[PDB]
Parts: sequence; structure tokens; C-alpha cells
Amino acid sequence: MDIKINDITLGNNSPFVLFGGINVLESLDSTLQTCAHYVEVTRKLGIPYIFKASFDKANRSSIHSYRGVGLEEGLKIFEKVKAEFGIPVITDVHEPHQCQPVAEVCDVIQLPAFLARQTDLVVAMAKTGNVVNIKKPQFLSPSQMKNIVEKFHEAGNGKLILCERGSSFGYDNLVVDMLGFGVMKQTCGNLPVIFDVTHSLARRAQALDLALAGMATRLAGLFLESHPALPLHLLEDFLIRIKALDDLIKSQPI
Amino acid sequence: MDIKINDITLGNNSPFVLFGGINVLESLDSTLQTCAHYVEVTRKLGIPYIFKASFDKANRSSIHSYRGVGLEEGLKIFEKVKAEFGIPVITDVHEPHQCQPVAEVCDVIQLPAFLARQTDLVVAMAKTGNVVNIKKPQFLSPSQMKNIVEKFHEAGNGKLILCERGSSFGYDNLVVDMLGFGVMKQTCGNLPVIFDVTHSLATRAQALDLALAGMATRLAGLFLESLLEDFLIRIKALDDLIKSQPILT
Amino acid sequence: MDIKINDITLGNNSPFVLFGGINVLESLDSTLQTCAHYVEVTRKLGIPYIFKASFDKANRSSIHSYRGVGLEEGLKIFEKVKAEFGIPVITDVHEPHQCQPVAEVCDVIQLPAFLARQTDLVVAMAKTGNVVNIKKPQFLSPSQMKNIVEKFHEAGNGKLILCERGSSFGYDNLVVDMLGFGVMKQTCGNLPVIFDVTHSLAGGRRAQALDLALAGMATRLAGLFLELHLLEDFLIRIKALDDLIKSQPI
Amino acid sequence: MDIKINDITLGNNSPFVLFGGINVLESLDSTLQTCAHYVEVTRKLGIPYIFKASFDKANRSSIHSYRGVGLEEGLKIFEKVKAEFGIPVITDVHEPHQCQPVAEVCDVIQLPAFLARQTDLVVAMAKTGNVVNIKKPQFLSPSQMKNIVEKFHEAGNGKLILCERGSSFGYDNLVVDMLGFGVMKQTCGNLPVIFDVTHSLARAQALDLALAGMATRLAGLFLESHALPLHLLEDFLIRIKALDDLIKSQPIL
Ligand SMILES: [Cl-]
Ligand code: NA
Repeated sequence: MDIKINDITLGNNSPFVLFGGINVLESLDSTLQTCAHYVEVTRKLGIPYIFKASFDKANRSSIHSYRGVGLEEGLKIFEKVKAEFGIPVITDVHEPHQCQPVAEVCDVIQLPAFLARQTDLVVAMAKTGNVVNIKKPQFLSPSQMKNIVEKFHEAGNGKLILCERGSSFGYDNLVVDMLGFGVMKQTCGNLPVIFDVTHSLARRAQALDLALAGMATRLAGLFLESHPALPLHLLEDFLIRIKALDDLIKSQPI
Repeated sequence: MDIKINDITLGNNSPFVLFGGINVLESLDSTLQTCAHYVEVTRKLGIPYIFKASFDKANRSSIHSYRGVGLEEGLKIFEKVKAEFGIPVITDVHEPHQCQPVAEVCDVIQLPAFLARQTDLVVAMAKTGNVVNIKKPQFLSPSQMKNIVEKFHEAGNGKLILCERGSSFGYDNLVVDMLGFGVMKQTCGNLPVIFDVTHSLATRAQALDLALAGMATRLAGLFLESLLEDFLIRIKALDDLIKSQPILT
Repeated sequence: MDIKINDITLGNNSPFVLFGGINVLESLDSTLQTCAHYVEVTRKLGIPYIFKASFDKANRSSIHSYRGVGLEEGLKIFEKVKAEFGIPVITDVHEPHQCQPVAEVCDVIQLPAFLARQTDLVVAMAKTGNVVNIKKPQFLSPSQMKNIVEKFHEAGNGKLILCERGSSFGYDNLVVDMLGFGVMKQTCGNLPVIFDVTHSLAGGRRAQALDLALAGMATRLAGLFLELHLLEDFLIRIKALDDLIKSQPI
Repeated sequence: MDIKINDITLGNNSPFVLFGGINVLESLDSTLQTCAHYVEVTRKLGIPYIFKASFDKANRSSIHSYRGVGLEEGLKIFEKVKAEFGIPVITDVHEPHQCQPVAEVCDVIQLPAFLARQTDLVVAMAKTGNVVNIKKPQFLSPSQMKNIVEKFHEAGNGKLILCERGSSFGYDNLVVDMLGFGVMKQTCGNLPVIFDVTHSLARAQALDLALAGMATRLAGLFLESHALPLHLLEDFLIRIKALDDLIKSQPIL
């Protein structure tokens, strides 16, 4: 199943879409600067692009830590991103009440991996009618992603993206099961499957190998972060390699 | 560190406390019935007992499964349980704004495993000043619990219980690392540690072995979501034996 | 099913048997020194005891490290151990041809966990007719022990002990699934199940060993396997717990 | 570091080598028929090829299932394969005494994963001076492979290949950590790394797993056929080769 996001066709047999950006919104000028770089690089490479950022870090290690800009100021920044660049954007939501006002602005809304079982958040996200990115919890098997998809379907929203981010492997370590991509395609109606390489890693060399490995299994998209996280100036070289492999894979019959 | 819960002493060197009841609150009559059974078995054996139920469960099997009677009616049901039986009660909260009113009635407030890192909920729970049960997420190692504990301490509350419920083991399955209990005690200042055997088997004779194994490591309590007597006779026997001996010299 | 090893009854509803000794045999004198201690402590606590040691370090740190005394000298020391103390002994075997010569002297022969699927070794060990301790591999479901038991039974040997040593938990780490003891009893005809606390690992580390040992023995097991007065203090508590568990109806 | 195997160059920056054949040597004529098919397909596509089989399967489903033709007859069959097709062959050894007679015939000798820490077998293998394929045990981490490598180096042999076969993941299951290849490359002196996709699967699955692994830049791919169906080999190798050619044609970043 393909999903149209403005002029972008997202699907497992279409050219990969980059969901790219930053950890958290810190200010307007820093955000526009980073986004400008992503847009310019992806445009010349001919890679469809959706800008990603969080307005709030809801689970840092300290209560005093910087959470980022917060919701009200966050949305304002997303409005300016879309107007200047004409691209879609994606952000996560942590509380049911945030969903409709966030969805008015942000094209894709994202279910955090920790909150996948928060049924009210799921229903509140579903009702908005927006495209939803489902972060696959590290403690959930790929065969059970269908259970989350079921809930969104019953709440009336079938515009769902499935986002791999690794699986718990002993204590404090993740492994990405490359068979899980196919299992999700087969059991969830071939909904778009994307790969969050950045959060899978918890590394410029290893991030490239892991991204290539994942995209080799024929995916709708790649999800990642940079900091002015991949180093920002290596994005173009990184992406040339990913596009090379994606173009090759996508040109082979299934 | 011991925690006093009304007339109950909860701690890793004290007789174990049973935490148990029902999944979601339905009605005064249904609650009193299930609670009655727990109370009669525990009183018969002299086991301290804290009744558990959810007034509004956010983590549901399906979208339209009953969430429970809700805040207002739930707290009224809890007040009657306390008045009728003279026991403490425990309930989960998942909304920051609900912590204060729940805390007027519920002796222990429980932080759901999935929300264990939500700073806003932690802070709102901490600010009640109530005893708090922290459920250890299955994706978190026992040495990471001290970070949650630290966030509660920052927010002004040290009356914390740590609750084991298993760790992710490959696909679909949870394993309980019997060594995790000791790591939690050593790293978190010997806070009371309790064992949620029921949700350690999430997604029985089996359960008896697991419960006995956990309690052998010297724990403040046992957490059941629900034979009862035969089970409790066995846990109490092991618990009295273990607690009656001093720690390794 | 109980197994008789001389005057010892080994079984999941009998008093636990301690299997204890040293990693690798170096000298007769240090071997008799260590065994005498175990025998002194277990006797005064009333715990049946089987002395364990390897005649060979199969995996060495270096290709230049000392291997131990080897089979010939190893078996000589085991004979001295048996004559002097009058207890059963247990050792591991790594090659099929070693089985019958080792079995002549050693009461229990042990199948290492990583060799558990080696059919040649299984068959050779089975043909000795000796009591066999099967170490459960660290990747294997407990219900899959059934398949190893089946091979021994097909090779004509039913005197099998099942030994838990932990399961792989990410890289370089082990976890012991306390539910697996029951599964092994239920699926493998209630053969004796014992717990190798020492290898399942990896007041400090001695505290960890006690907690783990107590947790396992709470599930009702035939024995416990190991490698100021620390053994004493440890065994006093295990025996207290074991006596309690074994006095309860199943 | 590259390794020369007759006229084949095996290395993490060379065109991938297929290590392929069958589980157990059961027969002469069948082994040759199967080998003939691998040869025809790999020659058609220009893919370097090493024939694989076990003559003595130590780990078997039942105690009396056929272990294989055994050493003497198995080495005769390997000799016939080399003579007929002019290709190198690979096989595993289980005991030190097998190392010499096997190394005399076979171009690569393989250390089974479950025996990978048997010091006696490692030394005996090293001392043949033969090219050795070291199977990574499922219960071992990638940064521990250097310890097996060091034991071989101490015994005088550096012609080593490292073979990924997956890692234990919960009960009765394997996951392949795609990051392990790089760890093994960096910590073991960039020795050739190959991927045993057959035994990594606890198929469209085999193809996905193989493509993923080969995207990380590897010296080779190790598989068995009947286990993949034998007549679908060409289609499979066409896809592997396409990815490998692309990856290898770009300089490392
Ligand atoms: Cl293995
Ligand atoms: Na050779």
C-alpha cells in the first residue's frame, strides 16, 4: 500500500523517502539553517524529503534538563518550515490532547515507541485522519506490529507507516533483525516500512553499514538525525551511497 | 530503607506484603467481593495486604475494552474498601493532572512501566508526597532504575518502591533475572523491592516456582493480578525462613 | 526418577546433593587439600557430596598455557580421591575415545554444554552405562532437552542428570530462567535436575552466588553444582531452604 | 588482508566468492551433479566458486542418521570434484587427527562453530598451514573473534577467514547483527569476512538476509542447496551479484 504525502509517494516499491532532521527544536534560526541544508542536498540528489523534529523531550534523565522549545513555539516553527520550503514535516506527540492541534500543522504525526500501548493516545492520533508514523517498540516482535495496526484500523485510520528502530538484545543493547522488515510487510498489508537507523545504533562508519543493510531489504524510507546523530556535512556523501543502493534494489523485480 | 504504609512496614527485611486485587474497577459490589476474598485469605495467614485496582486503565487489550469506572467513582469505591476492610490500596495513574486527587485517597500511587521515563508524570507523582510504586520497564536494565529514583528525589519524594516485572528475552517472551533484585537494592539505597509475578508472565504451577525463586532473594513484597491459599502458604513459609536469617556476614 | 550413586540418592524430591571441587587438576596434594575441606564441611552439615574436577582445560587462554595433568595422571588422582574419602566423583569428557577409560574410574561423566549435540560423544558416553550429567546449552529452550534425553535413551542409557548453566542474554552475558527447571522436569520424565550456579554467573560476587543458588533451589532441585568460612555460611542457608522446600507436598 | 585460494582472490574489497554445495556427502554421482550445477551457474555469471560439503556430520538429528561417507571416501570424492571441475573445495574437521589428511586434499578447512574454542583442534588446524574458515559461535560476540584469531597466529597460521552464522536471540532462534561484520573487520586486521546465510536462518527470507549482509561489504557468501532450492540458484546469484558489484565499485566511506 502506497501513501501520498502532498506530492510524495511513500511505499515499499517506490524510491525511498528521507525522514530527516534533528533531535529537538532549539530555536527558529537553528532549525531553518538545518532544514535548508537537508532540502538543498536532497533536492539535487532527487530524494523526496520530510523534515523531522521534536518540540519536546518528554523523557530525559533530569527533570531540569532542556526539553526543547515546547508545543506552542514548536508549532510556530513548523509553520515557517512548511511555508519557506514547501515540504511536509513530521513530529511526535506524547499526550492525547496534543494530537488535533499538532495534526492541524504537522503532516505526519508519530507514536513514540514507549507509548505504543497507550490506547487513548492511539485513538486520539487515529481520529485526526493524519498519516501516522508508528515507532516499533524495542520489546515488540515484528509479528505483533499487526496488533498496533489493528487498533488504528478499528479507530478508522489506515494511513500508517511502520518504523523499525531495533530490538532489545540483553541489557542496554539493540540489534536490528533484518528479517523483521519482511515479517512486517507480510503481516501488516504491505504498509510502508521505514528504518530509523539513528535510534537503532544505541558511529559514522557503522551508521552507513546498518542503513545500507536495512535498505537492501527494499523499504519505503530511511529515518535519521544529524547534528550541525550523523555529522551534518557528511549527509550528501552518506545519501549518495543510500540512493545508489536503493535505486539498484528498487529496479529489480520482486 | 523501610516504608511505613498505615500500620504496615514494607521493607526487604520485613515480612512480605501481598499486593493484589482486580484489573479494572467496575462497581462497589464487584470490588468488595473480590477484595473480601483476598482479605480473608491473607488475614487467615497473617499476611499484610494492599488491594490493587485500576480506575482508568490506559494500556488496554483493545480500544473499546472498558477503561474502568473513572476517577470520581473509582475514588469513592477505594474509600469504601479502606473503610470496610481497614487496608491500604494502590492504583496506577497515567495523567499528571490526576495524581493529586487520587493521592487524597490511594495510599500508594503506581507509575506504569511504559511511562516510567515520562518526566511530567514522575514530577506530578512525586509532588503528591505519597508512597510510589515504580514498575521497571522490560526494556530497562536493573542498573538504570537509579535514574528514575534520582528524578523522584529531585522532585522531592523518597518514598519509593521498585517493582520487577521481567526483561525482554528474544521475541515475545519475558525472563526474570534473579540477580536484578540485588542490583536494584545495591544501586537504589535498599529501597523496598517487590515482584510482579503476574506481568512477568505477560503475553499456575509455573508462577509458583517463579514467585518462590524471586522471594528467595529476600524481597519486600509480591505483586499478583488475580487456589490463593495454597500458594500463599508456600510463599509465607519461604519468606519466614529467609527473613528469619541474617544477611550474609 | 531417582538415581543411586553409591549410598547417595539423587532426585528432585530428595535432599540436595552438592557437586563441588576445583576447576582443573594440577597436583595430587592440592586436590586432596580441597576435597578434604568440602568433605569436612558437608559432613558436619549432613549434605551428600560428590567431588568434581576436570583433568583438562579444553579452552586455554593461550596455546602456551598449562592444560592440567591430562587423562592418565587425572584418573590416578581421582582413584586416590575415591580411596581416601570414599565419595563419588564427576568429571567432563571431550572426546568419544576418552569415555570408557574415564568411566572406569569416575562415577559420573559429564557432557559439556557446547558438545551437547555431538552425536559421537553422546553415543560413546551412553555406551559406558555410567550416570551422565547433561549440561544444557546456553541457546537451547528447556523443552528441547527432551531431544538430548531421547538420544541417550536410544543409545541405552537412562541414568541422566540435567544441569542448568544459564541462557545467553545479549553478548557476553547469561540469565537463568527460573521457569526452565519445571519445564525440564515435566518434559524429560522428572529426571534429576541440578543447578550449576558457578557457570551461570558471568557482599559482592559471593552475595550474587547465594541469591542465585537460593532462587534456583526454591524450585525444588536434586542438586547444586559449584566450582572467612564462606562455603559453610553458604551451605547452611541452602540446606535450610532445601529442607523447607522438600518438606512441602508437590 | 586478502587470501589467495588457487586462482581466486578472497577479500572484503574483492568480488564476492560463493562458498556453496551441500550438507553431507552422501554419494559420488549426486555430489557431482549438484556441483555441476553450481559450476555452470557461477561460470555463466563470472562468480568465483568454492564447493562445500561435510564428509562427517558430527551434529545429526538422530544417533543413527547417516553421518556421511566418512574421511577416506569423502576425500576421494573431493579429489574427483577438483579433477572434474578445477575448483577449490572446503570441508570441516572435528578432530586433530583429521587435520593433516583433510588439509592435503582440501583448499579450505573449516573449524565448526561449536568447536571454535577447542585449543587442541585450533593448534592442529593452524599447523597444517592451510587456509582456515573460522565459524563464529552463536553464543560469542563479534569482538571476541580476535581471541580465536590470536590463538591461530600464535600457532603460526594467518590465512584465516571469519564466518558469520548468527547470534542466539531468546530461545531456539538466531538474529544476525549487521554491525558485527564491521567489528570483526576492525578488531581482526581486516581478514576476509564471509556470511553463512543458510545456518543464520533458525526463501525470500534468505534473499533479504543475504542482500542485507552483502551490503556491509563482505568477501563472500556461504550457502547450501537441496537450504535453498537448486534450480532457483541463478536468479538468487543474479541479485546478490548486482548488489555486490555496486557496493564494491564504490570506495569505502
Ligand atoms: Cl554455534
Ligand atoms: Na589443502
